[PDB]
Amino acid sequence: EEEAEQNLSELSGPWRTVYIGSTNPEKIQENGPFRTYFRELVFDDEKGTVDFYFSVKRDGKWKNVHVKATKQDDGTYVADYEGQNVFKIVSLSRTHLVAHNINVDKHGQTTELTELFVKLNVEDEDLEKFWKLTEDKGIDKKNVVNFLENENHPH
Amino acid sequence: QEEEAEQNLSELSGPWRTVYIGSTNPEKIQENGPFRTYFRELVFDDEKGTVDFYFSVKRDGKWKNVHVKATKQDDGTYVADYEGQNVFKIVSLSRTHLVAHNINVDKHGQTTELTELFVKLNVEDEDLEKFWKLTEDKGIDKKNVVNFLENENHPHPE
Ligand SMILES: Nc1cccc2cc3ccccc3cc12
Ligand SMILES: Nc1cccc2cc3ccccc3cc12
Repeated sequence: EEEAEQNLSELSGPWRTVYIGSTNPEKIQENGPFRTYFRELVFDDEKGTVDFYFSVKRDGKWKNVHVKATKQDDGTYVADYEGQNVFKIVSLSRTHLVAHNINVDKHGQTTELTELFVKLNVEDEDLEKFWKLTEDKGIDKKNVVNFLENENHPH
Repeated sequence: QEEEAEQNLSELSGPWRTVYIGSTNPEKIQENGPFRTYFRELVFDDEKGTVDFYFSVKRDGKWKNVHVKATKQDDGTYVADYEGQNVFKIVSLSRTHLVAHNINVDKHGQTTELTELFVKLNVEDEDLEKFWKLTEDKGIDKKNVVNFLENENHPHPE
């Protein structure tokens, strides 16, 4: 029985959107800028940043977007995306993230959003079991597809 | 022989995702292949001894949502019809992962063995409650909350 040492950087990896609520429904409706499907998050303790990778449909077309947020002394984060954003992590653990975001768009309109995100955790022992079974069946490693990275890098 | 196994898999039902799929015949999982399956949901029924698979596959340049029902055998394996006949076994299973072995025989008698690793997206009640309270605190109407786990309009992996 063992578990990796808890580190903020250990939280980095594939994350998925569960729910997003908005004070302004138009922001999360079809073609809304905040109807975001998360792919990956990267936390950097040293730099005090969080890199967001997500997908959003715009003009009937899916787009991959990257946003870097920077931490402030008070602990909140600021990011530039469809206006200015100040977001706050309300709850965070190895498997979930609950956040509150305040957005002020290019017209001075303020929208507040809430979101619940979950992390996809792949444990070492499970990967080992998969590879052993795969080698037992005489399957060459080049004949294995990584579906998770495909989902993390869509088009 | 061996003795019966107490089967309580019902609680493992929910959203699941494909991590890796291996195959003895690469054609079956290459792009446009029948087993290049992106899982979405699994539902286990301990009373009927079945498992419902819900996944997406791209065929001839078009995305398809597929539903397959598998039935458990006395042997402990499950059988299901999909692009031929399939007999699969759960080699390792927990609240977070599933490692399985599947044997498929297509319409031409060709045998293909596949291995797979799937992961569950677990949403805890404690975290859901935190989200709902926060959402209520900010005066957001339940109608103004979008569910991204079970949504029709989603990005394409390829
Ligand atoms: N700061 C941000 C930048 C880009 C997208 C965001 C999407 C969010 C969704 C729910 C809650 C907070 C969010 C913050 C975001
Ligand atoms: N029963 C099934 C139906 C449809 C696709 C499957 C893809 C699989 C991939 C690896 C291991 C087992 C699998 C079973 C499958």
